[PDB]
Amino acid sequence: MIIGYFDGLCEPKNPGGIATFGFVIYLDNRKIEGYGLAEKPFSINSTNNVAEYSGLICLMETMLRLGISSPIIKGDSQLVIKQMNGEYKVKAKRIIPLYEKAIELKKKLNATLIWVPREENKEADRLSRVAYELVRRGKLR
Repeated sequence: MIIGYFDGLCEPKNPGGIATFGFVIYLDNRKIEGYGLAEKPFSINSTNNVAEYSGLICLMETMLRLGISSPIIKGDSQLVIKQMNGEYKVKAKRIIPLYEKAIELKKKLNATLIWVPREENKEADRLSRVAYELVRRGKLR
Protein backbone atom coordinates (compact mmCIF):
# COMPACT_ATOMS: atom_id res chain seq x y z
CA MET A 1 0.00 0.00 0.00
CA ILE A 2 1.48 3.36 -0.97
CA ILE A 3 1.54 5.74 1.96
CA GLY A 4 2.54 9.36 1.87
CA TYR A 5 3.06 11.85 4.64
CA PHE A 6 3.20 15.66 4.58
CA ASP A 7 4.04 18.54 6.91
CA GLY A 8 4.60 22.23 6.83
CA LEU A 9 6.15 24.75 9.15
CA CYS A 10 6.45 28.49 9.42
CA GLU A 11 9.18 29.94 11.65
CA PRO A 12 10.44 31.69 13.58
CA LYS A 13 7.21 33.70 13.45
CA ASN A 14 3.71 32.87 12.18
CA PRO A 15 2.73 34.68 10.17
CA GLY A 16 5.67 36.49 8.53
CA GLY A 17 8.27 33.75 8.81
CA ILE A 18 9.80 31.26 6.44
CA ALA A 19 7.22 28.68 5.37
CA THR A 20 8.63 25.31 4.31
CA PHE A 21 7.16 21.89 3.62
CA GLY A 22 8.28 18.28 3.61
CA PHE A 23 6.79 15.02 2.38
CA VAL A 24 7.71 11.34 2.19
CA ILE A 25 6.34 8.61 -0.07
CA TYR A 26 6.75 4.98 1.08
CA LEU A 27 6.87 2.31 -1.55
CA ASP A 28 7.72 -1.26 -0.53
CA ASN A 29 11.23 -1.18 -2.02
CA ARG A 30 12.08 2.53 -2.16
CA LYS A 31 11.16 5.95 -0.77
CA ILE A 32 10.80 9.31 -2.54
CA GLU A 33 10.80 12.45 -0.48
CA GLY A 34 10.73 16.17 -1.03
CA TYR A 35 11.02 19.43 0.82
CA GLY A 36 11.22 23.09 0.01
CA LEU A 37 9.99 26.64 0.31
CA ALA A 38 6.20 27.15 0.28
CA GLU A 39 6.30 30.92 -0.16
CA LYS A 40 8.75 33.82 -0.48
CA PRO A 41 10.69 34.09 2.82
CA PHE A 42 9.57 36.49 5.57
CA SER A 43 6.54 37.42 3.48
CA ILE A 44 3.23 38.08 5.24
CA ASN A 45 1.74 35.25 3.18
CA SER A 46 3.87 32.55 4.59
CA THR A 47 1.55 30.96 7.15
CA ASN A 48 1.50 27.58 8.90
CA ASN A 49 -1.63 26.47 6.99
CA VAL A 50 -0.22 27.66 3.67
CA ALA A 51 2.90 25.60 4.44
CA GLU A 52 0.82 22.52 5.34
CA TYR A 53 -1.25 22.79 2.19
CA SER A 54 1.88 23.33 0.13
CA GLY A 55 3.38 20.08 1.51
CA LEU A 56 0.12 18.24 0.80
CA ILE A 57 -0.08 19.60 -2.75
CA CYS A 58 3.56 18.85 -3.57
CA LEU A 59 3.10 15.34 -2.14
CA MET A 60 0.02 14.65 -4.25
CA GLU A 61 1.45 16.26 -7.35
CA THR A 62 4.53 14.16 -7.05
CA MET A 63 2.41 11.07 -6.58
CA LEU A 64 0.22 11.93 -9.60
CA ARG A 65 3.18 12.62 -11.85
CA LEU A 66 4.82 9.30 -10.75
CA GLY A 67 1.69 7.29 -11.57
CA ILE A 68 0.76 6.44 -8.01
CA SER A 69 -2.91 5.70 -7.40
CA SER A 70 -5.18 5.19 -4.39
CA PRO A 71 -2.58 6.22 -1.83
CA ILE A 72 -3.16 6.74 1.84
CA ILE A 73 -1.98 10.21 2.88
CA LYS A 74 -1.23 11.03 6.52
CA GLY A 75 -0.58 14.32 8.21
CA ASP A 76 -0.74 15.81 11.70
CA SER A 77 -2.75 18.92 10.83
CA GLN A 78 -6.28 18.25 12.03
CA LEU A 79 -7.47 21.43 10.33
CA VAL A 80 -6.08 20.44 6.93
CA ILE A 81 -7.26 16.82 7.16
CA LYS A 82 -10.73 17.85 8.30
CA GLN A 83 -11.02 20.45 5.54
CA MET A 84 -9.91 17.94 2.93
CA ASN A 85 -12.53 15.45 4.13
CA GLY A 86 -15.43 17.94 3.96
CA GLU A 87 -15.64 18.21 7.75
CA TYR A 88 -14.46 21.81 8.33
CA LYS A 89 -15.29 24.71 6.02
CA VAL A 90 -12.60 26.61 4.18
CA LYS A 91 -13.17 30.34 4.34
CA ALA A 92 -9.74 31.94 4.49
CA LYS A 93 -9.12 33.69 1.18
CA ARG A 94 -5.53 32.55 0.79
CA ILE A 95 -6.36 28.93 1.66
CA ILE A 96 -9.26 28.58 -0.77
CA PRO A 97 -7.13 28.19 -3.97
CA LEU A 98 -4.79 25.72 -2.21
CA TYR A 99 -7.72 23.73 -0.85
CA GLU A 100 -9.15 23.64 -4.36
CA LYS A 101 -5.90 22.44 -5.93
CA ALA A 102 -5.58 19.76 -3.21
CA ILE A 103 -9.16 18.59 -3.68
CA GLU A 104 -8.64 18.17 -7.42
CA LEU A 105 -5.52 16.11 -6.72
CA LYS A 106 -7.26 14.02 -4.08
CA LYS A 107 -9.98 13.19 -6.61
CA LYS A 108 -7.54 12.35 -9.40
CA LEU A 109 -5.51 10.09 -7.07
CA ASN A 110 -8.50 8.54 -5.26
CA ALA A 111 -6.53 9.47 -2.18
CA THR A 112 -7.65 8.80 1.35
CA LEU A 113 -6.48 11.40 3.89
CA ILE A 114 -6.14 10.60 7.56
CA TRP A 115 -4.84 12.36 10.64
CA VAL A 116 -1.99 10.99 12.76
CA PRO A 117 -0.35 12.58 15.80
CA ARG A 118 2.82 14.65 15.44
CA GLU A 119 4.97 11.87 16.93
CA GLU A 120 3.89 9.67 14.02
CA ASN A 121 4.80 12.28 11.40
CA LYS A 122 8.43 12.76 12.38
CA GLU A 123 10.08 12.21 8.98
CA ALA A 124 8.00 14.79 7.14
CA ASP A 125 8.46 17.15 10.11
CA ARG A 126 12.22 16.62 9.99
CA LEU A 127 12.25 17.37 6.26
CA SER A 128 10.35 20.66 6.67
CA ARG A 129 13.04 21.62 9.20
CA VAL A 130 15.81 20.60 6.83
CA ALA A 131 14.25 22.89 4.21
CA TYR A 132 14.07 25.74 6.75
CA GLU A 133 17.75 25.32 7.64
CA LEU A 134 18.65 25.24 3.96
CA VAL A 135 16.81 28.52 3.34
CA ARG A 136 18.76 30.04 6.25
CA ARG A 137 21.98 28.87 4.61
CA GLY A 138 20.97 30.46 1.29
CA LYS A 139 20.75 26.99 -0.31
CA LEU A 140 17.08 27.16 -1.30
CA ARG A 141 15.64 30.40 -2.65
